[PDB]
Amino acid sequence: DSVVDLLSYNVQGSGETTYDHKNTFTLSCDGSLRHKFLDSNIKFSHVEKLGNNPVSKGLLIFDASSSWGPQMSASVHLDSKKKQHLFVKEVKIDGQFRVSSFYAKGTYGLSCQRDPNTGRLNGESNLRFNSSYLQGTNQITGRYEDGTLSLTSTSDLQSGIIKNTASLKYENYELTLKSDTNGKYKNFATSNKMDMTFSKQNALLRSEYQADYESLRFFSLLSGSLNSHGLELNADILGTDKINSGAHKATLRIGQDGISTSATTNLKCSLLVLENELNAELGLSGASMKLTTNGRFREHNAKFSLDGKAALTELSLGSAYQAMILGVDSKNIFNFK
Repeated sequence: DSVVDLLSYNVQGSGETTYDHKNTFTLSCDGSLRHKFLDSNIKFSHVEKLGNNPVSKGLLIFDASSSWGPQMSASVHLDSKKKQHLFVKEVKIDGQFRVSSFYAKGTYGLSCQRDPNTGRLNGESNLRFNSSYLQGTNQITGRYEDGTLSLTSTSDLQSGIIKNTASLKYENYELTLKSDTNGKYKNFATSNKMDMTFSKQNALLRSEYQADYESLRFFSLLSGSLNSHGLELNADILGTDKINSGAHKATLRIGQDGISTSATTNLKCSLLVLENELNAELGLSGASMKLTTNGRFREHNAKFSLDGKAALTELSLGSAYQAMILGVDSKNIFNFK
């Protein structure tokens, strides 16, 4: 208490906390701060029925008011009760925020219904957010039924410029996930759809995606299946445009019989075409390698390929190439064992 305003204020708060031996509990926390630039109102009530009827009530009362524009407030309403034997819970949370003109509001709503006799639960979630330059909203539905879960997610991002949806299912001790995301920005028609699967031993990988930018339709395919007996993976990716087309495929098998790799790259550019084939098998009969490459431009042809076998009994590598480039006869052979 002083003649000067800024030197005068109020600061106080009661943090009451008491448990009733009756198996009932109550928590009270009051916050009130009085100052010449800001005015804070804080009050939170928390009470728990620790005897019978396991009810839980939680309420927050908060309001702070700066005397120089900014105004803030948030409310929390926690409601959980055992309706006879149906456990009913509902939560309402809302945080509201402005400064002078900037806006920021996020409202959330959660609903949960459970039947423990049947081991079944119904979870429903609502999310919405708004601001001066940002819009956010998402919904989640969770269905659990006595060991069986069915969860689904739908997300809208910045007014839906990007759309994402995730589907998950876990039944019979085997997991399956599906996940999709798609772009709606500028010239990008990007769309990725991802699914994952799981068995007692096997996990399966399928991944698709298309970029589809301007005139370029680029595609990537990945297929990965695994087991106790090594991996089998194929990566297949295509980049095709108005004229040019990047086409390469790679196949890799990890088997107890040995390793078989097959990476192939074919490129065509108007009057130029390129073809590339490597073929290596790392088996038990000596490593086998086979190569092929014939780059074709206009009429001119270059024809190359190489055979190769490396066995303990014998090593065989025979190289050959021929071409008529600029009409110049050209041929080389290298055979040696």
